[PDB]
Amino acid sequence: KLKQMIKNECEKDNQLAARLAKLAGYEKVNGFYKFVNTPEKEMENLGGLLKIVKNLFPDSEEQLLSEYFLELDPNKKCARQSVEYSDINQWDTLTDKIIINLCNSKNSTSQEWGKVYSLHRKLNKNEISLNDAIRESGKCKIKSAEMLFFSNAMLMYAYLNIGEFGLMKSTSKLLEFDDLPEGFIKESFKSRVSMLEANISLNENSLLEARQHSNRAIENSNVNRICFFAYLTIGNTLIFEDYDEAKKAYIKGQKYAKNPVHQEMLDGALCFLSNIWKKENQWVNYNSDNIKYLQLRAFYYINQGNIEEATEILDELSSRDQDENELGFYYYYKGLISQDKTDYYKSIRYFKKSDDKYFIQLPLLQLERMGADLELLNLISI
Amino acid sequence: KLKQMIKNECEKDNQLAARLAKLAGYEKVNGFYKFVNTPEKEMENLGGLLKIVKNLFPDSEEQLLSEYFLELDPNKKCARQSVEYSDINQWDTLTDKIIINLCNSKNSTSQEWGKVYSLHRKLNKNEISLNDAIRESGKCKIKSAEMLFFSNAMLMYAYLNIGEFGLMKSTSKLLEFDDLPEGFIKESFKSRVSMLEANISLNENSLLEARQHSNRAIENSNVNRICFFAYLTIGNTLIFEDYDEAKKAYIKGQKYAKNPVHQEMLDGALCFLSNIWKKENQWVNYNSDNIKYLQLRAFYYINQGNIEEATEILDELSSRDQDENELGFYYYYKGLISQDKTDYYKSIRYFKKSDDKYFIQLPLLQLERMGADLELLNLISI
Repeated sequence: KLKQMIKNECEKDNQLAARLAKLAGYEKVNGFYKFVNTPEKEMENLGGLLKIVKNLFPDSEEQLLSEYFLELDPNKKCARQSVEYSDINQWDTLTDKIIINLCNSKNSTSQEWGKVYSLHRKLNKNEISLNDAIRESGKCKIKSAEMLFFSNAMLMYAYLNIGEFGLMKSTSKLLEFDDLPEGFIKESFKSRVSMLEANISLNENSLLEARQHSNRAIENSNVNRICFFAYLTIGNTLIFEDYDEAKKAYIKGQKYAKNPVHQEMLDGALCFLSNIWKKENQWVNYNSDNIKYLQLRAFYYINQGNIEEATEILDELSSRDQDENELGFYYYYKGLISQDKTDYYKSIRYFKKSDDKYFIQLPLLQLERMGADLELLNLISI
Repeated sequence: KLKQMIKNECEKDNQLAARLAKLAGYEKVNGFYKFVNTPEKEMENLGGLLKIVKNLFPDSEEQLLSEYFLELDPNKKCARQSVEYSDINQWDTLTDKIIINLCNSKNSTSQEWGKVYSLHRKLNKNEISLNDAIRESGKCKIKSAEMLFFSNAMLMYAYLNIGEFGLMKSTSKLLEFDDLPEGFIKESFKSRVSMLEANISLNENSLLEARQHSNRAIENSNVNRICFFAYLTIGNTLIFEDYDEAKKAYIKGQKYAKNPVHQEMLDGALCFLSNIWKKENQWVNYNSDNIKYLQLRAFYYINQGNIEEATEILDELSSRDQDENELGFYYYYKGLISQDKTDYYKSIRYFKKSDDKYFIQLPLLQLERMGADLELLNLISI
């Protein structure tokens, strides 16, 4: 039991027991041990316990909490908190198990949370239509403020998945945080919306706004996923300004990457950065046929003059299903090889079609080096 | 009563009765008369009545039919046809009355039509949110193909009002025209969606597609508003290509401009077109100081050589509340006078802020003749 494991760690270190008891709000370690040893069905709120678990077992919280959450009473608030914490961490297996428990519950609020998060997950897997999710959300007769919030906030992820940034923005304008009571759920939702708006701002080349939202997410959250994508976003906002500061933010994201997917995203960010600034690149991915990491490897080859290998990778990519943004990068690299302006023109057209107001400067800058009118280039960028 | 009015026109002219019988789809005049003598409560299908009324009393069509539609049996097909005809003509009062009659009907299909059109009108009046309309449409028990079509098509209007052209597109991908039988309803829906698709094509600056959608709408509609705006769209797409073809489209739109607003739009379009191609045409005088009329006045002065009076009009407009698009035109004309590239840059920026991918050609064309790089200018236009 997680309860006894917390006490056993604290009994071996008096200062650790005192600081963790103080973090949970206790002056005496005995009341703290009683709190953490509360039977799972009798737990009232997860917030403090989640703080203790994250402080004590940072590398094993998914497993311990995977066992702990499944013992909560599905009819009560702790289980709903558990589904939100599980989903924000992207613990999909646990999240779906908890969703089943919440749906099979006798309590209407738990059933409502289970149905809304079930719709959220079906949208994540593209197993339901967005309008079908709106209608099904209408059939749930959503009563609680939280779910009234989340049944709308969840739409932002799908709109992001289809690149409908406008409908993201409008959706976020309907989110009234004042309708939410203070506590764990409201802070979690705050971190979510902070990250979403951070990526919205970065996509519009509003760097200060993106940094604001990212920093606020870091300040309100200790969830590894949130902080990882926050430092990833900050570093992304620094790509064309300062190599050392961008790299420093990226590296700050390292301690928050807990799976190889986020690790390869971070390595890819540093690989793109060092390719951009022609710095020492330790992050070339040689064990991937992912479109983006193949693109980054071809970029590295181009910088090192290995044009045949880069052109081989790009030839393989031409038969892959690259989306329009990936095609903007793709024709940027083809232009780096060919030095033909039409490739930079096509790169620009694909960055425009993907509504990317940030990385479109890649070909533009290259057009600027080749002696293009800087005013015309500035008109193209917007 | 509309029945006797038709017979009175045909009473003394057997040839008129024969061509009206042909127009209504009857081989023999006596079938036409039996149709026209049908009591409103006994009407099953509007058939050729709409063509007859439009041909005999085009200038009273709204009034007469308003008394006629309200006497129809709400349980029958001609009532649903009537709600569509009234709404596509934008006879809002009549439309809402028919919607009340359809909702209070005892026929399941009529109730469904009344509910769907009620949601559509609530969306027109901004009395319901888009997601609320999606949900309530989920509650409307929609079974008929037509309404299954219209419940989706009506969303395209709402998405158009918020400038969400992507969702528009996706929504139009869900329309099953094959589920609609031939007849008035399918023709009307085709005109609706064709105009909407024309708006999508204009937003993406797809001129050929815009023209083809406009032609489809023309082929499926005899409503003056739809045909007028379709020909206006065609002429607008032909402005920078062929003077004679654009003018031919506008002139075709002349016969459908029955209210002074449309007529003023068309005269302004012809004047603008002659100004673009620097052809001497005589000014149609209106009693207005609206922004676009004064802008046309300054343009005509610029082309006629009266540069000082054009500067006077532009000085007058500088104190007026010019829109961002209108500011694009404004600084375009100021560029024509000043020959300063900065005026054309401001015009470009205001056309981009107003999301105008078409008339942004005005400063671009001027920058091109001043020796600007053409491909860069093409990149500015997208």
